[PDB]
Amino acid sequence: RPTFYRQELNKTIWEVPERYQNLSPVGYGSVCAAFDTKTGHRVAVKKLSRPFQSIIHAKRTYRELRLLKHMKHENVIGLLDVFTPARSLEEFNDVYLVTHLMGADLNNIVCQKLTDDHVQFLIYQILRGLKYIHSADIIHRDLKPSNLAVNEDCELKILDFGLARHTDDEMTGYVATRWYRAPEIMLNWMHYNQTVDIWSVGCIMAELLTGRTLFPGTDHIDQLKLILRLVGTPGAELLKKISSESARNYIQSLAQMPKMNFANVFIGANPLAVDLLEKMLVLDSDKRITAAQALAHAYFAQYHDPDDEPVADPYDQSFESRDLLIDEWKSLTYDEVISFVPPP
Ligand SMILES: N#CCC(=O)N1CCC(Cc2ccccc2)CC1
Ligand SMILES: [Cl-]
Ligand SMILES: [Cl-]
Ligand SMILES: [Cl-]
Ligand SMILES: [Cl-]
Ligand SMILES: [Cl-]
Ligand SMILES: [Mg+2]
Repeated sequence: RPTFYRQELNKTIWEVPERYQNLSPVGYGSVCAAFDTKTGHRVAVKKLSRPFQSIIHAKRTYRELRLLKHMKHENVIGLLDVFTPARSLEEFNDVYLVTHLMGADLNNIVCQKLTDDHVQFLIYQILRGLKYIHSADIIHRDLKPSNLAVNEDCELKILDFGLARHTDDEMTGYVATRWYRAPEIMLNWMHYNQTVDIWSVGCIMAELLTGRTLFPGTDHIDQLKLILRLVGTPGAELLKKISSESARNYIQSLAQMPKMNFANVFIGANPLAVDLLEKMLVLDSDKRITAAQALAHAYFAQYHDPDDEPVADPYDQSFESRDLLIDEWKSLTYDEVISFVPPP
């Protein structure tokens, strides 16, 4: 057990191992930047807020820790350390998580339009991380520019996985929290799968090429109209797959529209980028290109290396179907904290 020291930082008591120095607030939980004397990295340290205050909150704490312990990929957020000052389960109350310090997201780098070579490299890295995530049967569910960390060398990491249901008010109105969401999940058309993340990549790619949000709807229905104007109204094949009869009825109330010509929307763009966008932004989620397929698309010929695009170890999510008490979720979390093995 390392030696811990205490300090108060913006109305919060922090107790951390001596290896972490020069703590400075940067902003669920509270987050500080620090210097890790063991590895030489600048790191981000997150102290969880009220991790075991309800059943829902205890299960969410366990969910996040299981996920972060599993993700080991250059283009995905990973765990450098996890610790608690408690010396036993009976006194266990706080959880701290440590990862690399990531001070900028895709927004801060990019209302701006990038060169085609930058777009190739950034989207390639998102898809390389997604092939890894999807290989473990994980769905991110909330891909958007603010959830993509980028550094000075244009290197990218995916973070802030969907860990809980978003509130109804969070998704209301003219908000970027909804603009990158696949239509089938935005309107609850059907049981969704990993293809929802590819829709989000297409929205992000279009915005990097044009400098403009692709579907900036003022509400759910205005956004659906923007989407159907570009990709066309559904035919009977897709309508049958929409399980809600009321959502089916609404769609059939709309005047039919053909798919638009994407070369006349993304004027001047690389024709290979135009082709890839057509394969991502397909209304029927069964027919969208997968991450593994997209990495082999000719747009990425300068970066694609099939021997350097790894998959993940399998990931057991059976706990999601389990109903447990607060103290049981808390004891599972304690076990995962003390069994952590740091990376090389
Ligand atoms: N500067 C700044 C922000 C920053 O460095 N990033 C965004 C916030 C996350 C928080 C976090 C920490 C540990 C485990 C999971 C999540 C860290 C990376
Ligand atoms: Cl230490
Ligand atoms: Cl990381
Ligand atoms: Cl504690
Ligand atoms: Cl965003
Ligand atoms: Cl597992
Ligand atoms: Mg975020």
